[PDB]
Amino acid sequence: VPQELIEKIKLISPGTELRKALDDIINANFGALIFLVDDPKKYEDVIQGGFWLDTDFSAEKLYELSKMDGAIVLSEDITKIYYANVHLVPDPTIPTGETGTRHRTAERLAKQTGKVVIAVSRRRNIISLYYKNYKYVVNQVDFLISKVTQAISTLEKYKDNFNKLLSELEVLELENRVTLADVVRTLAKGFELLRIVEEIRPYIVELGEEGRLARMQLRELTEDVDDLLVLLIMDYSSEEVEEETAQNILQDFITRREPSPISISRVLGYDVQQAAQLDDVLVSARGYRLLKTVARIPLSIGYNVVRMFKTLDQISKASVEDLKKVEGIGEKRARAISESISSLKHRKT
Amino acid sequence: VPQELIEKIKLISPGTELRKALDDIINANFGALIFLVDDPKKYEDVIQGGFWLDTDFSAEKLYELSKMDGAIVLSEDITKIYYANVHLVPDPTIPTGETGTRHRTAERLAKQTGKVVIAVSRRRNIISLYYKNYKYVVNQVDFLISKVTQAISTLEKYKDNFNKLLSELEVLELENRVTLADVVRTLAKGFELLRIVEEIRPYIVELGEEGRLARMQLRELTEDVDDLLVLLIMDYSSEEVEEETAQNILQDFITRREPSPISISRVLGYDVQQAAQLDDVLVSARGYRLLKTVARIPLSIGYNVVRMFKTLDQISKASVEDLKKVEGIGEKRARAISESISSLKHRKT
Amino acid sequence: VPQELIEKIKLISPGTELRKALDDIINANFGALIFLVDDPKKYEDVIQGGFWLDTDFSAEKLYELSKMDGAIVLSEDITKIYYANVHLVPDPTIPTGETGTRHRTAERLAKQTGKVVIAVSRRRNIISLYYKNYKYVVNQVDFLISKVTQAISTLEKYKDNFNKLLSELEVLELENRVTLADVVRTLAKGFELLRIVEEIRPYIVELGEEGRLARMQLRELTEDVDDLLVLLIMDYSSEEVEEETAQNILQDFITRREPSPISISRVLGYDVQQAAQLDDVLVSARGYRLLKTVARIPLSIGYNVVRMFKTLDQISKASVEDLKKVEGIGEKRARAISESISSLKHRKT
Amino acid sequence: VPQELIEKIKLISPGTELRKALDDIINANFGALIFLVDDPKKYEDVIQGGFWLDTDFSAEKLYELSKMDGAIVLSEDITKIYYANVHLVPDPTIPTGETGTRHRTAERLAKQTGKVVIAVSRRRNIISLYYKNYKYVVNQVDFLISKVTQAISTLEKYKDNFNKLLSELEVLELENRVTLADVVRTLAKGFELLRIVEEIRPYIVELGEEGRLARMQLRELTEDVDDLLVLLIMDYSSEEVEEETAQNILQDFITRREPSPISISRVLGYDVQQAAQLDDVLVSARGYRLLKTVARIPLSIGYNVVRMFKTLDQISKASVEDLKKVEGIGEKRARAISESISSLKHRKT
Ligand SMILES: Nc1ncnc2c1ncn2[C@@H]1O[C@H](COP(=O)(O)CP(=O)(O)OP(=O)(O)O)[C@@H](O)[C@H]1O
Ligand SMILES: Nc1ncnc2c1ncn2[C@@H]1O[C@H](COP(=O)(O)CP(=O)(O)OP(=O)(O)O)[C@@H](O)[C@H]1O
Ligand SMILES: Nc1ncnc2c1ncn2[C@@H]1O[C@H](COP(=O)(O)CP(=O)(O)OP(=O)(O)O)[C@@H](O)[C@H]1O
Ligand SMILES: Nc1ncnc2c1ncn2[C@@H]1O[C@H](COP(=O)(O)CP(=O)(O)OP(=O)(O)O)[C@@H](O)[C@H]1O
Repeated sequence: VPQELIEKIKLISPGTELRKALDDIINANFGALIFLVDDPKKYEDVIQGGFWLDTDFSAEKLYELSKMDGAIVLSEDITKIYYANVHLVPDPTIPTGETGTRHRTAERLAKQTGKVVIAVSRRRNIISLYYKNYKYVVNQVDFLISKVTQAISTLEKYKDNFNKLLSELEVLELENRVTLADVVRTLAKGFELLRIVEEIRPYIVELGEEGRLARMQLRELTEDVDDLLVLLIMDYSSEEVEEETAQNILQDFITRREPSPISISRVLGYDVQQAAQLDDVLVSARGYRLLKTVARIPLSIGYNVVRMFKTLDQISKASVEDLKKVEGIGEKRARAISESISSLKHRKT
Repeated sequence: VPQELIEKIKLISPGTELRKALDDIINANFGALIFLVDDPKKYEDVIQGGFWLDTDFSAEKLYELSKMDGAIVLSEDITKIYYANVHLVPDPTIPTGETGTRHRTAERLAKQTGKVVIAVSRRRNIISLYYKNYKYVVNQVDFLISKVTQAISTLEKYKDNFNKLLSELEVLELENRVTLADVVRTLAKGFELLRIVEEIRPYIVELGEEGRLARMQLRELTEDVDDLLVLLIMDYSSEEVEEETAQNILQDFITRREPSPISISRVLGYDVQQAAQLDDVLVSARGYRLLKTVARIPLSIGYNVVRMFKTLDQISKASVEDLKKVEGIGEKRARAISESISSLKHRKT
Repeated sequence: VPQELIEKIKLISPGTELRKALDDIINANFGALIFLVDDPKKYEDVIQGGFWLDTDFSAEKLYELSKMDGAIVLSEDITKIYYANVHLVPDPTIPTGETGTRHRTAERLAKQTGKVVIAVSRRRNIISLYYKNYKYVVNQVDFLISKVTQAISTLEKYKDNFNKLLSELEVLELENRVTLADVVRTLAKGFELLRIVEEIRPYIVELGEEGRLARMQLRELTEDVDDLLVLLIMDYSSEEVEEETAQNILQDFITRREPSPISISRVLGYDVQQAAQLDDVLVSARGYRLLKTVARIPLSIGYNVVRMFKTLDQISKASVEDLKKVEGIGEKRARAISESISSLKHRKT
Repeated sequence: VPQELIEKIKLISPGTELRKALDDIINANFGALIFLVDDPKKYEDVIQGGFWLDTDFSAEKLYELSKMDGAIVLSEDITKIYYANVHLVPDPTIPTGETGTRHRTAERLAKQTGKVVIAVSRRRNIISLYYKNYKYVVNQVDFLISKVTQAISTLEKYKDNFNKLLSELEVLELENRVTLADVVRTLAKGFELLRIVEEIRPYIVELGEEGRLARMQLRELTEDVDDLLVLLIMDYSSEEVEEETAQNILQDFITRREPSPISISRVLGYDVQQAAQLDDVLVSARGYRLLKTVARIPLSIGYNVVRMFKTLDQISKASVEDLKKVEGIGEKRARAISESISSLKHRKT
């Protein structure tokens, strides 16, 4: 969904004066045919008849002008109403896949001029927007809120299961009993959770102002999940990896690649073939996840701690004095790490 | 609900071009009478008048043809529109339980020809589908989403209570203090939970594309519940039972048998008569549930471990060396079992 | 809301053939005036004109007969349609508080004859039922489901807070650090929770078949709450009390009395005046709640255990041998009590 | 939103007889123009024609009078209907921003007379209320319930995250490992949570009777949150602060100031500039939060305990005898504090 088109779609999104008028028009069962031009002078040949207005835009004006037949002509920035009641005459040899004169006209004209054309039928309560060769249908808020509410509910359940997986893995991590299965399983649920988010984003966008609460709900459900998955990947990849690499793996099981168990493990540097094999692969976390998240050690200095101790299991045994021997951590960070890890082990075991 | 009928119902399910047209037709308060034929030549005697079209199907075409009186005739695969505006003349001595000419015609014709006949009244917003001797009413998405959302909410609350029961039983299992009451109670809630799922499945099906999120929500709520109940049954049945047997018991308190306390215990091999008696019946888990779920030991090799130690209580005491004496578990699986059980006992006690 | 009236209301509740017809009638904006008689012969003087039918009832018939003006006459059991298109002529000197001829007629006739009269206006989508001197408005399912869904959500939040209170009190109970404030607070939330349930019950009833899922949701949210509050009251009342007494106290803060802190404590046998005073009142549970709920000791034998040890704190210290000295508990129940209490103390402390 | 206006808005809020009539009027697509006067004699010059009624108000009467053209005139207390079918003639030189004669009339008249004028269009289902120079649009319950339900869902997710933050901080507080980051983070989420509540309050108000359940849901979600944040602020401010001061800080990140990390810490008496700096700032709670909340020690006497021991870490080490040396706490309060803190440390560590 190209961003040029996305700019256009915000023109008719909930919260704009234009959408308020369109909403009223829909509610009244007037139709609508709106041509978004910037230099009205130049479209002289596709505009016939009607009334030259050159007046300031407003929702009420647009509404009232919609009671008349034919099309209305607006400035691209929706600040001026140029014409009402016009007959729009695009080239009829232009191919169109639309039904009925209103939408065939709108599609042809949008392709011929590269401008925006908005079309609303009298009966159907749907806003179709034609721009160049695109066509985007904009839904009513009723419909959007319902799909978004379903999705957020869906997200909740993924998040719960992700939290269960994660706290289970936490026990295993502190006890150095982690298998590749435990990691891959946790990652997969995280990946799926963020995917759902990706899938619903266009709806959130289509909701405009009306999607303020949904945006907040998403953010609460997912805020630290990206960072968390990136740290898991860093901690359990077969060979070490920079933040940026891991960050790109995350980026990908969310978009280009589907996250199957075998897929994730292979991408993690493990040569595996079958499901049942993952339970037999033992792995130890380098310790980045707890160092950043719990010990609040910058991932900057994290590497230093890892390169000295290699794994979280070692780090958990290090004395303050031992830990202090690392560069990037002094007296304060030493106690932060040992007390963090010591506290977690005594509480989750 | 026969599967032949089920195939037919997906023809008009959300996501098909046909349903999109039907939806628009409903919204416009046109009626509809649609005859799904494959060899139009052969129904010459039940089709009079109207227009021979033989044109490619589309939702917009079907919509427009619906503005006219009478019936429309489609190919069974919904790729061709054969007729519009026809008078359909089925045998009127065929018994019908329908009201008004449209639905009496549809029922009679569907029985006479064994084909599909779709009928939509102008006022009522409901799709009736007649096929042979069946009649299936298809609901609007509005109505389906509401019932499904209620059911998922219902499921949530069953799942919570099931989780509470289960984690309570977990304590009891690790401490070898389990009574038949604790088991039967846990099982019953699981059974009821899966039943609700069974009850709502037709609605999920009727939702078609529009039920993608509900499917995902169900799966998250229930994924490992079947396996879990099967393992409980295996662990607490009076005499030992194969996976397949237990799997069939589960299959049944979900469908053919209602899961009362006494019922479940009797089916579990315990000769009991009264409720209050179950609290006095002491039972010990063989250990399959934790061996598979937590120790990630294949149920294959599980039996071997059980047959040697008889119960989870024994298994929890076995040394690695002891455990290693079992066939099917080596050095890795030994530590997996003892560390698993050791970890759970120290955390839940 | 008298039960005679309640029987009548189920006549038009979701799931009945009558309601299905009424629903369709509402959707069509026909009006309706329905007179529920058993001996049509005897109402000769309040029924003029129209058509004598004496036909079997059905929803479709009732619908079709509703297209005509005037009233329809049914048998009380809704098995026969006696008249259609009649003019109903009740005594006009009977006082009525209704507007417009349809509802004035319905109210007067219902009072004059003590029978049921159903009235539906063409515009408004509401079912009014007159019977004797009663008038009950029945709402659409749309409206009911929304209020019930709000209430269940409300209930959820009360239940969560009740669970938090309760598990907090559990810690305090095991450590013998309970004050009257802790008890009263817990009880109050329980009382409020069950009250909400009481408040919504008429809506659940009005929902008929359509309220199956809401009934299940309520039951899951509240199943063991009554028993739990009754046990709290038994455990923390100033003087000992039978089950039945406590059961009646519960029954009352739900209905006749509003449950303020001071109120509940005074009803609990504590002479208190001010809020802040409750924190200073130390109390110890007799131990009924854990004996029944956790030790699965019948409240029958519970008393015996209490009368010997007086409090849960004592009971928690008793040896098996000590406990066995009680009548009603043998070897099995002794270990059940000591292991129960021992397990809880080690897990919640 | 001035309170004079707020009084007026409750006139047309769900639950009033007036709103019931307005609702019916909307449902019937009658328009409405209602003038709320107390001394009808004095508005002789802005009221022409129509019928002098001087009758008692009722919803049904108002409805019926709405079938006629023109305006209706009511007493300010909505107890009398004075006129119907009148032509209202306000000064037309009064500036108005409304469209169409009904709403231009209503705005002008409301400004000219300082009285209330209610206007309802035939098509649009919206109630506009003009009073003096104000204009308030009142929404349908449908619309309000949807926004409120979204907000409560939003609140839930903030509350969960706030609870997680808080219980995490609890561990840190008992172990004396708290940094300014931990405090500021917790506070911020609390602040944001109460803000959302502030944002939705007008909707709750607009819901009138129909917002009983939403009010209860809010109260359950937020009851002890204000007190909790006030105690955090008291416990972690750089210099000591009275209840009232802290209570005013809370009051402010909810309203006048946006709660950024740096903002909150600076307002907390810490001279910080950058985000990353907060993790390095070590802080110890004075102990007010646990003393009040858990030890149920009045904040009155709290200060005394603090001024002697300075921090929660000290207090946690004090003997009963030590603690008893404080004024305001005797034998009972000593054991309350040491047992409280002792219990929490053993359970959360
Ligand atoms: N080239 C054109 N220029 C200006 N206005 C046009 C136009 N083509 C159509 N319209 C306007 O759209 C009206 C008819 O378009 P239709 O395709 O029939 C939309 P509709 O009738 O509302 O859809 P419907 O099928 O859901 O009822 C015309 O009467 C006209 O006012
Ligand atoms: N044998 C038949 N063949 C073709 N079309 C038929 C038909 N019988 C009925 N129809 C179509 O259906 C129309 C009337 O059927 P009705 O039973 O009255 C449905 P309706 O009027 O929409 O239901 P309603 O009672 O909810 O208003 C006819 O006018 C016709 O166009
Ligand atoms: N005594 C009576 N006997 C039989 N039918 C009656 C009746 N009184 C009224 N009716 C039926 O009800 C119709 C008018 O009643 P109204 O009070 O106007 C209901 P309505 O018009 O649907 O309510 P509305 O104000 O919402 O529009 C009459 O035309 C008649 O068919
Ligand atoms: N000064 C005035 N005094 C009394 N009544 C007035 C009035 N001005 C308008 N009205 C009433 O309002 C009616 C027309 O007002 P409109 O602005 O057209 C509201 P509407 O038509 O319902 O809005 P709409 O644009 O959504 O359709 C008049 O016919 C009149 O009955």
